[PDB]
Amino acid sequence: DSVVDLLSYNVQGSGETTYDHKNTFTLSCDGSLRHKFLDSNIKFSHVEKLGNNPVSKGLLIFDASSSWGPQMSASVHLDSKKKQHLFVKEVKIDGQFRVSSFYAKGTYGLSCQRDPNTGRLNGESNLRFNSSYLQGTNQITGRYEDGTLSLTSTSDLQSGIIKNTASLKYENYELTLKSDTNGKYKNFATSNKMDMTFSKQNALLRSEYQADYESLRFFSLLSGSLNSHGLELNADILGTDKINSGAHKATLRIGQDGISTSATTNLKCSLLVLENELNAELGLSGASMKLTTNGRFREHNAKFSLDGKAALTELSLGSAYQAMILGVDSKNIFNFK
Repeated sequence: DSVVDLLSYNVQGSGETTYDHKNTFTLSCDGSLRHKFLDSNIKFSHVEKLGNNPVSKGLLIFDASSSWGPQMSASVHLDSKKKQHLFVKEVKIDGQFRVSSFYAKGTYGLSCQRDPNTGRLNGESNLRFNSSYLQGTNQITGRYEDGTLSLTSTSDLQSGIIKNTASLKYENYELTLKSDTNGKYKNFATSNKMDMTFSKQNALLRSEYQADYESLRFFSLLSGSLNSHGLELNADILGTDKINSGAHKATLRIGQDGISTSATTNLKCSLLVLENELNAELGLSGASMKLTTNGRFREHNAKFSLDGKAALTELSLGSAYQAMILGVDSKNIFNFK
């Protein structure tokens, strides 16, 4: 208490906390701060029925008011009760925020219904957010039924410029996930759809995606299946445009019989075409390698390929190439064992 305003204020708060031996509990926390630039109102009530009827009530009362524009407030309403034997819970949370003109509001709503006799639960979630330059909203539905879960997610991002949806299912001790995301920005028609699967031993990988930018339709395919007996993976990716087309495929098998790799790259550019084939098998009969490459431009042809076998009994590598480039006869052979 002083003649000067800024030197005068109020600061106080009661943090009451008491448990009733009756198996009932109550928590009270009051916050009130009085100052010449800001005015804070804080009050939170928390009470728990620790005897019978396991009810839980939680309420927050908060309001702070700066005397120089900014105004803030948030409310929390926690409601959980055992309706006879149906456990009913509902939560309402809302945080509201402005400064002078900037806006920021996020409202959330959660609903949960459970039947423990049947081991079944119904979870429903609502999310919405708004601001001066940002819009956010998402919904989640969770269905659990006595060991069986069915969860689904739908997300809208910045007014839906990007759309994402995730589907998950876990039944019979085997997991399956599906996940999709798609772009709606500028010239990008990007769309990725991802699914994952799981068995007692096997996990399966399928991944698709298309970029589809301007005139370029680029595609990537990945297929990965695994087991106790090594991996089998194929990566297949295509980049095709108005004229040019990047086409390469790679196949890799990890088997107890040995390793078989097959990476192939074919490129065509108007009057130029390129073809590339490597073929290596790392088996038990000596490593086998086979190569092929014939780059074709206009009429001119270059024809190359190489055979190769490396066995303990014998090593065989025979190289050959021929071409008529600029009409110049050209041929080389290298055979040696």
